[PDB]
Amino acid sequence: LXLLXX
Repeated sequence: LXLLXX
């Protein structure tokens, strides 16, 4: 998710 994993 963007700048957090997926």
